Amino acid sequence: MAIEFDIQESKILKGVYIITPNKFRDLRGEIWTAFTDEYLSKLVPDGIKFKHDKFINSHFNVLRGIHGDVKTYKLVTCVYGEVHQVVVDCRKDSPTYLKWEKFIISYKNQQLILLPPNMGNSHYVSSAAAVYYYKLAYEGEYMDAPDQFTYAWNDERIGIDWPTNTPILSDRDILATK
Amino acid sequence: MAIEFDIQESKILKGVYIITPNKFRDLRGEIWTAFTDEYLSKLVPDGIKFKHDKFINSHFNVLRGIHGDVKTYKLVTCVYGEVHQVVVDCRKDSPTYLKWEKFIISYKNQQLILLPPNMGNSHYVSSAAAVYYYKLAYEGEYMDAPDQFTYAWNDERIGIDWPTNTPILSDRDILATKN
Ligand SMILES: Nc1nc2c(ncn2[C@@H]2O[C@H](COP(=O)(O)OP(=O)(O)O)[C@@H](O)[C@H]2O)c(=O)[nH]1
Ligand SMILES: Nc1nc2c(ncn2[C@@H]2O[C@H](COP(=O)(O)OP(=O)(O)O)[C@@H](O)[C@H]2O)c(=O)[nH]1
Ligand code: NA
Repeated sequence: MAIEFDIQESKILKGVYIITPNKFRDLRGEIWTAFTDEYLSKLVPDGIKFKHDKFINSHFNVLRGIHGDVKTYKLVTCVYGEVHQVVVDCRKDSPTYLKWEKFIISYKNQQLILLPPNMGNSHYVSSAAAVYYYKLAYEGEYMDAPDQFTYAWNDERIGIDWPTNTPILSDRDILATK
Repeated sequence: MAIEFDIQESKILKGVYIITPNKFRDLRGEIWTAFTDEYLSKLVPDGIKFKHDKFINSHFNVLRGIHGDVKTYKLVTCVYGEVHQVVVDCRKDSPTYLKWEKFIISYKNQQLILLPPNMGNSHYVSSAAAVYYYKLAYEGEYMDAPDQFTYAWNDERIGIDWPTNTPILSDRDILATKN
């Protein structure tokens, strides 16, 4: 069995890609490739490389977002449990500014979503716990919270269908709701 | 909170590094960085880039190994559950050829292990289930199972301390024990 990626662009959000890796399944579990440069480099303009891997461990009913920055391409997935992954178009000059798309990523939908910069990254944890993996590609220093923009998870102008009105939020994600 | 790494070289096997990231902890859980080019690329010779990310989900009692190849640098960890990660020195020219070191890796002990080429990689799943993450750095094409070596998980010459006599194995990891 060889390493394969099914790739298609979102039908809702221009420049968002849905990457589906194949998996080797046996008695022991599964092996899969989330990323090679060879297959997924072309999703990102010349010079810009994926150079940064993060794991985010969250409990049930946690919502992180909506976070973006001006320079970071993100490849996001859930490698344990289940997240309602939601991308918002936060490009103010996009014909789909503040449109959104949900990807419910779990054991039975192992997708990686590619966000270009100026997009809203968010996830809600619908499992008991979830491990969120994401690769970042940017030039220069990491955009930490102070260099990032924030929209409210429940911003009326976005209207994301979340499975709860009452998520567990950081102070940053609460401040965005005022 | 700045992204940070504690980097230490094994006391047992020259060229094996133990990487410990810091974690942001809050009401929601934890955020941590497993890898940046800026901090970890200097572990690998100039030229060779980490360019391949893999995930292995395994049941309790699964043992995968001992697998290596002549060109692949690996950065390995467990991002859910718990594994006995065992590194073996399989460099026939090293004075610790067939010496081994164990790391029991979990959220509570988040070590990433850097393996140079010609080293034996293995892990056993001690938890209900485990997600094993590993970055590969290599020149050119992936070394698949035909381009790999395999040492028997229980090879007498290594004598690894495993928490079981009867792990769940692949055909090739079973062959190793009889061949
Ligand atoms: N789809 C996919 N299959 C893989 C990958 N890596 C290995 N395989 C397949 O899984 C099978 C077992 O590979 P092996 O290297 O023996 O696995 P291990 O025993 O878990 O280290 C072989 O057919 C491989 O071709 C991967 O990243 N993606
Ligand atoms: N140690 C460490 N801290 C981080 C990392 N990423 C973010 N942080 C810190 O965690 C906190 C929350 O960051 P934020 O981007 O709002 O996280 P989010 O709400 O999960 O998207 C801030 O204090 C960051 O500095 C990391 O990779 N390692
Ligand atoms: Na034993």
